Formats: sequence, structure tokens, C-alpha cells
Amino acid sequence: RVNSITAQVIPQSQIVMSGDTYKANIVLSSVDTTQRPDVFVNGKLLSPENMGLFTATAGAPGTYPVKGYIEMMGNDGVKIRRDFESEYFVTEPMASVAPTMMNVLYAGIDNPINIAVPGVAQQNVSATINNGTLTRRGNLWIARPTKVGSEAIISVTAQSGGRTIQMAKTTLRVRALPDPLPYIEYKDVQGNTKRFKGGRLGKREILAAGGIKAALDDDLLEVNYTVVKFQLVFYDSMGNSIPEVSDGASFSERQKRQIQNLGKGKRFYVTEVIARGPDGIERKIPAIEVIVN
Amino acid sequence: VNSITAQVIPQSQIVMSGDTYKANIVLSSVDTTQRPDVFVNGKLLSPENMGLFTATAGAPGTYPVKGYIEMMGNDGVKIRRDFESEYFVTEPMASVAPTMMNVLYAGIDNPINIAVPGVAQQNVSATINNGTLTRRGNLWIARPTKVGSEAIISVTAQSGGRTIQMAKTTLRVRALPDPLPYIEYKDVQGNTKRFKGGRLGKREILAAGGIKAALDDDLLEVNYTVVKFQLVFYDSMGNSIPEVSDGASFSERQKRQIQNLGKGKRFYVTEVIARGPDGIERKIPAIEVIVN
Ligand SMILES: [Zn+2]
Ligand SMILES: [Zn+2]
Ligand SMILES: [Zn+2]
Ligand SMILES: [Zn+2]
Repeated sequence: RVNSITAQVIPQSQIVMSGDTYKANIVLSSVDTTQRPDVFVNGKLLSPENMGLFTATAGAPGTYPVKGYIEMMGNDGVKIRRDFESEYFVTEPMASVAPTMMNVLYAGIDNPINIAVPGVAQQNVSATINNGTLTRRGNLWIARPTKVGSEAIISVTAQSGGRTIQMAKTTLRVRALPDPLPYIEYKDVQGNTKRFKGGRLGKREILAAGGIKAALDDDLLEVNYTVVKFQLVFYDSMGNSIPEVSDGASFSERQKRQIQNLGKGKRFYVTEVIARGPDGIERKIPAIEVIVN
Repeated sequence: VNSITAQVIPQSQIVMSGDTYKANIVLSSVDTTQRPDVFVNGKLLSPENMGLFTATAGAPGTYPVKGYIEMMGNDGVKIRRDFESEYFVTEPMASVAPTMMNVLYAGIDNPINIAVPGVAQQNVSATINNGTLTRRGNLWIARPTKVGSEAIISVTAQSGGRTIQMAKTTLRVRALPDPLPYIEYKDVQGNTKRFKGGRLGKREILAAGGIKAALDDDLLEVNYTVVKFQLVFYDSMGNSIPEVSDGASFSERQKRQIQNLGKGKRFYVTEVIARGPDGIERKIPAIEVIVN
């Protein structure tokens, strides 16, 4: 029945790292291009439109099996069926795509770093850092840099031979975690949570918050900042400034009363706002203008 | 009449994440009478190799895989099928990527280092799905356009015969950060310092001109200008007096109002609108100014 004999070079990978080995299966395919056989692969029957080609988008790295059967109608009316069991491997990319405004590490938090060596298993690799610690966590690494304003050099080595081979020297910048901005967490007329600029806000909506909260604008950077202490500035009949201290990240009873008896259009300020990041460093963050409405 | 066999013929048995595994599944009619001969790169494969040809990767470059498969065509005539493929050896590398740090900023040039160590820059050609990704010397420049959406950088090597996907990188497009306001002043020695609030001298307020805005970042070497601001003063009757400014400089109204303020008296800088290389105008925080 065959009308087409073809030689094929089927490699494991078309790109190999120096020192690894190129492996290719060389096979003959004697087929009948007239036929359209039923291909059941990985619990699915291929649609005739696929023309025998099975495709799967490579997602997470690992060992993926290709298992099923092929069946076609023989010339005699006897179905001819053949089972198969093959496999493919998904790897990490062998191209580094690094935005330079992103090569940074933050002191005080876990910095997940993906150290990927193609052609070598995750165990054969060893990675070290010159600033802080670089430990393993599952399929990832964790950098905890200690010296802010200095460089962090990640040194990756694989060995896989007689002499220990250097794979990559990566220089990264060490920064303190950013300073947060203060805000007042409030629920709108619908009930949805919004974060005050300041500018203008209702007193019913002010007292609902119960204090000052501190966080970053982003989303860069998913970090917790707590308000240590803050002050509220008020104004008497003599035009003098009255700075009232707060009970931590919550309004004091002296302040709470002042806000109630204040009145619409009247302005108050939140000054000397000290916030604390995971690194434990207390930091002076900016002020907010609060207008009653 | 000899045996029929199922065959899974992939493009590659190893696929990098982001690429797609492609395999042709066929019924092949194998002759069990005689074993064929596989001659590849000047060597005849021994039956023990089971069709597997292996070569140790040495110096980086383009290596060809060439040869033929010979067999008896049942008609006293030997049949030959030639094959010609190739592999690439690369300088041994490792990718060190901090996973949290995946942001591109809209409104500026985002230098991206796309490194495929073994190959040369001509060989590599990267594309982006959000904005533009152009070449600049030994680097690439992403200019993302849609804030809050994803930016997927696709790096390819193309070449003969098949087009190989090198990397698919997921990035987040975010707006440039907002700067913080400051008043630039020279101390008693002449050294420049930046006041962000708290207490400050009278003559030292008068110099410099008005308010300045900046972000402190040595990677994002961007600059912002103060568009407009207000100074909110307080009289003897406890009333708020909001005086507008002449751009990034104090107005003659504000200047004289600061002059008649006694020691300890408080005034504010709110609102404060600043724009960057974006170039987007943005409401930045306020400053409490106390006279010394
Ligand atoms: Zn290998
Ligand atoms: Zn296996
Ligand atoms: Zn039959
Ligand atoms: Zn913003």
C-alpha cells in the first residue's frame, strides 16, 4: 500500500549547550499519503483537519507523555490499529530577557530568582550570592540581600565534568524597600473600598476608617507597611495650630471628638506620619490635606 | 508482507516553555526481512544504537547532521533516502531572572537585555504584543502602550529549517511612579539639601524659587517638573487662605505672605501638580512648612 518512503532526523534538541550531547533518532517512514487514519492521543481523538499532526503548547517545564493509538481501514475491511507511547520534555528558555530598570533586589524580603540552566538538572547547579543569602525553595531560589547600595553578584556553576564550570555572573542592584504613601481607607455610597488622596471626603466616611494606613501606589512590589504613629493638625479662634497625637495607627479620643465638632469645608492635616516596612525600619512619610464634605 | 508500526515523529523532543510541541503520528510499514543501514556524519550506526545518533557538543557553532538510510527494495535494487539536518552548540549559560521584577513603564524607553549567549545579535529577533520593541546597539527598547495590561516578549532564532522559539517573557505594563515634592535649599556652608517637610529657616525658604519634584531612583533616571501648586496659609481668625503660584515658582502674593509669617507659624503646599517624561500631569503629596 506504501507510496512514500522518507528518512527523518528527529532530535532531542536542535540547540545543545557545549559539553552536553546532541541526540537524534534517525528513522524511515514508509506511509500511504492517500489514507486519513483515526489518531487517538492523550484522551482525545484528533480532528481530521489536524491531518495526523498532534500539537500541545509547552507550559510548565517537565516530562509530558504522548500516548494513544492509530487506526485505519485496511483494503480488506479489517481495521489496522497500532498503539504508541512516546514523550516530550518542556524546559526553561535558553534566552535571557532582562529589562535593565528591573535588575534589583530588596533588603528585608524574599527575592524569588529563577536560576535556569538548560541541559543540566536542577540538582547539578549551584548558585551563590556575595551580598546576603541565596537559598533554594522548590524549583526557585531566594535572595535576601543585606547591604543596601552595594552590588549583588549571583554566581551560577554546573560542574558536569572534570573541572567546575562557571555558568553565569549576574550583577543586581540592592535597594531598601520604598517608602509608602499615607491613605484613608473608605467605602463609597455603593459600599466599594477606595483609598483617599486626600483632597475632599465626608466625615461619616472619615470616622468609618478609624485611622491612617500606609502602602505603596503599586503593585510593583506587594509589601506591608504599618503606621507606627501620626499627628492631626487643627486650628483655634486665635489662628494657632493645635497638633494632636494619635493612639498608634488609630485616631485618639481627643482627635475623634475634634473631627466630629469640626464642620463642613474645614481643613485638617495628618503630619509626622511614621510608617514601618518588613525590614523594621521606621520612616517619615508625606502629609495629607483633609477637607470635610 | 512485513509488520506495520505506529510512529510519533516530533519536530523536537525538547520544547522550551512558550513554544509548541508538534508531532506527526503515522502508520509506517516496516520491512522485518533485513535491517536498514544508517550512515550519518561519516559513520554507520551500529544496530545497538537503535537509530539514535549522538555527538558530544564541543565548540559553539552550526553543526550539520547529514547522511542516508539504505535498504533492500525487494526488487534486487537498493533504495536510498538522504537526510540533511543541523544542530547548534551554544556557550554554556544560565539565566538569572528575579521573578517579581517584571515591569515595563509606559511613556519611556525600557532598555531590555535579550541575551542568547552562543548566537550573534543578527540571529536573534524579538517581538512584543504591547507597544514597540526596537533595537538600539547591543540592547532592545520596549515602549509599552497599554497600562495595566500584559507585555509578552517573544525571542526567536529562526534559521534552517524550522523557526525555534527561544523565550516567551511575561511582563506588566505600569505607569511611571509619582514623584515626591521638595524645596531645594543651600545650608550655611553652601551645600544643597532637599526639604520634604518639617522645620526650615525664613531666608532659606525664599531661595530657591518655588517647589521641585523628583523621584529617587538610579535605574529610572527620569526627571519631573512642577506644573502648578497652591500655598494654604492661616490668618488670626483661623481661616484658610489658598494662594495660587506662578508655575514652579512662588507668586509675589505667596512670597510676601511668607515674609510676614512669624517663627513657628505653619503654611502648606497643596495641591502640587507635576509632570514627567510620560508626559502626564499628576497630583503629588503635600508639605507642611514651619518657619524657624
Ligand atoms: Zn543532555
Ligand atoms: Zn524517560
Ligand atoms: Zn488483513
Ligand atoms: Zn500615581
